[PDB]
Amino acid sequence: GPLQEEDTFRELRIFLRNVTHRLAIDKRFRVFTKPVDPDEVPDYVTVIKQPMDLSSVISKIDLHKYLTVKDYLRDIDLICSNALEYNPDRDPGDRLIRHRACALRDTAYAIIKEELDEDFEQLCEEIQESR
Repeated sequence: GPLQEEDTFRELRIFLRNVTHRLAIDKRFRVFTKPVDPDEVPDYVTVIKQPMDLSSVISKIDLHKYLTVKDYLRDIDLICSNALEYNPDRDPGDRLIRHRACALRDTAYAIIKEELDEDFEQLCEEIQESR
């Protein structure tokens, strides 16, 4: 019973680790693989209320914080929305970060759309809703 449910969440974790690995090895996304350095960017922690990066995503998968795909994608979305907030200007440095941050998001959504069975996603939801 709960043994079947544990199997479902373990499969979700394996799937999410694989998606996240494919994001993290993409050279476009290197700046999103680690948390910000407070020395390099002192005001980041004050401007961005919910910092998120791919190392933190891996930590949360292993802590069992993602019981659904939607919960995982909320944090992926945070990676892109944080970059849009922190680097909003027209200069090429800001535009490049925004372009990469939301290509990361788009790539994650596209992998899930192509490879995640919708019925598996739905089962994760209905298990979590019964908790």
